[PDB]
Amino acid sequence: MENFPTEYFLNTTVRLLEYIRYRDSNYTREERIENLHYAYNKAAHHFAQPRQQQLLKVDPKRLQASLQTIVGMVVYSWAKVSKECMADLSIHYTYTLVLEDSKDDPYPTMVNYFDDLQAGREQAHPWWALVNEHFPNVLRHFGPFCSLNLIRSTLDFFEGCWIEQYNFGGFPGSHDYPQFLRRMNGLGHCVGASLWPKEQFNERSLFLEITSAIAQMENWMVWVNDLMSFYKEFDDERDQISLVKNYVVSDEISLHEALEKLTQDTLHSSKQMVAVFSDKDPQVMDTIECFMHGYVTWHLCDRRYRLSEIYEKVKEEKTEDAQKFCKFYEQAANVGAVSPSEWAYPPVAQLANV
Amino acid sequence: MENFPTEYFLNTTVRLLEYIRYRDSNYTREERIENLHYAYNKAAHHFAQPRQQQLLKVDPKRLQASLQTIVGMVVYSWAKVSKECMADLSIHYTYTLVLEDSKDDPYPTMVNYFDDLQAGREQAHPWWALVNEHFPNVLRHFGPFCSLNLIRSTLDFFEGCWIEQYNFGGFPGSHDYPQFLRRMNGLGHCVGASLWPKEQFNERSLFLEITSAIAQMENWMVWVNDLMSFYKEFDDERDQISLVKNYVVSDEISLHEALEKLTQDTLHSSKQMVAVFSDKDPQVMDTIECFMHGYVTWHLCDRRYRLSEIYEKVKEEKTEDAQKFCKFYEQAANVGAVSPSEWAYPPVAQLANV
Ligand SMILES: CC(C)=CCC[N@H+](C)[C@H]1CC=C(C)CC1
Ligand SMILES: CC(C)=CCC[N@H+](C)[C@H]1CC=C(C)CC1
Ligand SMILES: [Mg+2]
Ligand SMILES: [Mg+2]
Ligand SMILES: [Mg+2]
Ligand SMILES: [Mg+2]
Repeated sequence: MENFPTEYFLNTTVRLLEYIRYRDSNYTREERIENLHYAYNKAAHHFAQPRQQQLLKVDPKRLQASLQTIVGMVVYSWAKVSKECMADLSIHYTYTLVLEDSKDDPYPTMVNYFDDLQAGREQAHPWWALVNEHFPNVLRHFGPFCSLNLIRSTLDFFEGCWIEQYNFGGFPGSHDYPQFLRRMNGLGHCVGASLWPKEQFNERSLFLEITSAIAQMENWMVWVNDLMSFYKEFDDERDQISLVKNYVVSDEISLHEALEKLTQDTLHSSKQMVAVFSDKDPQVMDTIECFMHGYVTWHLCDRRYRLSEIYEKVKEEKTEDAQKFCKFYEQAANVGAVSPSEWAYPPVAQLANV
Repeated sequence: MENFPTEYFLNTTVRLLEYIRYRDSNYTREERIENLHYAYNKAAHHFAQPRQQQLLKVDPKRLQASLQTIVGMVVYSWAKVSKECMADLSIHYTYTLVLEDSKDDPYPTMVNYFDDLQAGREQAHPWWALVNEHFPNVLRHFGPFCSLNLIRSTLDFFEGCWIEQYNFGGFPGSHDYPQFLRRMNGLGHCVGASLWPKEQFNERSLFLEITSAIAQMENWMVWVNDLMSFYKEFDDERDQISLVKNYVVSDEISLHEALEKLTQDTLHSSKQMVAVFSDKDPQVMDTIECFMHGYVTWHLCDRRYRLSEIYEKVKEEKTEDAQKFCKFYEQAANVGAVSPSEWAYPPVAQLANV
């Protein structure tokens, strides 16, 4: 491509939103804010601890911005979990996001990974040291099966970040590479399994549905991002190994053909997602529907994805899509547009400096 | 039908061995046997230890049969790894095969999985106790990156077996379930990464190729089995939740449509497998080609897959398939057909009983 497929983007987006049934919720801005600040505050105090401040090498400003981007995603998507749950999930997912930062080679620190694990000795890699130490606060909200899923997916993620360091889009013809990588660093099963706290659900009772949820949520969650994230990533010459971009390199297809591959999967996933869970345990479909809608809300609201920019362009345009989009956007805006000043405070740096 | 597409089976298989370039090797029967007995002997002595004999609850006969099925698969596929390597890999993969047996619910034993792991306390589940204890002998043949892969994939496998106990083929319409499950219990990355001992390869030097190998081998390895295993697996009352069978249940398609899907993926995988690695480091393509051919050899040779039965019903036909099928089957049973009496002895029970 040359310029952004604005309209095509609009169409697909609108379609995605319809398929999932993007409608208003009883999750008020007062509530969103209540939770945002709760989660943010617990996390902030956590990342402000000296030990964390030391072992986690991250630019203060990025830790701040990342923590905020995470708390938002969690609060807006795990709408049904408890406040403490959102908090602890926020701390975990902030750790994972921060790891994408380290340029440092894992090799030397991963050499005795298994021996130290089995021995109970703190890991050599500082990230694992902090993360595995904190993990119990996340795992306490879940049952054994879901916990196993969170554990695995996180391990998966670590490897993903490692592979990512090589900035490799796959050898041309290596068709299986792209999705292999996307799943590797997508945290699919972590997200999927983290949607079912043992306080509101029963793994054994809903094993089949939970397992199915994980299986399906994994792809929906990553593809919806790759999709809605396509606008911010379009011109970012720094971001060179994204799913779509790798489809191009590995499958040797046009950036458009690749974008098409994505949209198709995204939609199909959405459809089947609804098809499967609609007539299932109401409490399930609920958590599932809330996550999907919240996930889309957050994407549309976080400046990280600069979607507000495509809002202006098609704002006054009088076509169908352009309008259906703006309506949806405006929808989310009313519940999701919240000035950080209302919840994200004080800054992590400040709590730390004390 | 409740019959068996014997024709498509033969055709697909040929196309398969053709794509992979199924040709003779310099891996003589004397050599195969030398390795078979080496691996078997080390493993046998291992599984005959009192601790192992206790914690691993398996019917002696099955442990015996399984151990033999594993040693064979390894020796015939990891043709380039050292003898000790094949041995240790045999011990690990025998553990994984045996786990498919336990009908026991993992839940209660997995409740403190993470806390015991981080603390260095032996796992509650006896399998993990034995497997994690032994793991170092497997991991010593690899570098940190490949080790991580073996570790993850094995964890993945454990979950797979858990999900398997529910004998669930997926909710109709849950299109992403099948492959999710297949990969979960396929040991894809374990196999893929175990092909590169640090004694013959350099993870850092061949990171890109090794990573790509894992990414591609994962699907080829599982699909080729699902394919060649489509025999002994169908006329069953046990593992009724196979990949193909689940495609049917989840994608709501005919057993034939499902079978064609597999064969399409299997071939394509094969095609690209060759396309990608041919012009790559010769030593790589070599390990890769040997694994593929050996993997097919072993399937054709192990009783477990009863492929000898389709040999007879075609050992005398005209089609360029039933004939071009035995042309290989023959070769297979030439360097691969080996009476257990020549290597698998004494029996594990015997060493144990002493
Ligand atoms: C970057 C964010 C928050 C979301 C985009 C989705 N990603 C596929 C994953 C990236 C790492 C995390 C923490 C969660 C999910
Ligand atoms: C089952 C066997 C031995 C070979 C075919 C491939 N499997 C599907 C894999 C999963 C289970 C193991 C133990 C090994 C590899
Ligand atoms: Mg993206
Ligand atoms: Mg990114
Ligand atoms: Mg099979
Ligand atoms: Mg099986």
